[PDB]
Amino acid sequence: TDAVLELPAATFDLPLSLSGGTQTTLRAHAGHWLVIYFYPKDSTPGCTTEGLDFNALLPEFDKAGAKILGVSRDSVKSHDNFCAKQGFAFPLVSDGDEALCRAFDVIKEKNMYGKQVLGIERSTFLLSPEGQVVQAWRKVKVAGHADAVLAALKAHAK
Ligand code: NA
Ligand code: NA
Repeated sequence: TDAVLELPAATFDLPLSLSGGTQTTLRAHAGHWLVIYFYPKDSTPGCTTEGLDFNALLPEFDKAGAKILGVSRDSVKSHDNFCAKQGFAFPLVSDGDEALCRAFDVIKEKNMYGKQVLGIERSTFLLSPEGQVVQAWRKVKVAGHADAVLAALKAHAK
């Protein structure tokens, strides 16, 4: 009833490779809020702006007990390099096989170049402490976005 998206049960048990070398799963985040933001490519202008915006708000997300995860299909090494250069203090998921992306339906198609072209669409989601996807943002406008996500989280957490 409060969910805006339904994920396959197996999604919650997928091993998610993180920057820094560990793995997590969505089920492992039970009991707290989780922000999951998908972005198309490490170390590009919009993706860097977005990451830095979430990073600046980390104390506010902490106040609410929430954790953040950024997601792209870049490698663990790429993610480590991106985190170190930018000073990110939250983890990035290396979704190399796009399993997490597909679960959240963020791989979108565009008819371009006389081809059917698939790519990550910038998207963010709020996962409740009980594992429900309760809010979504798709075709994300980076400017103002992290602020909007924080505000929505606060409104939901009540
Ligand atoms: Na970088
Ligand atoms: Na959660």
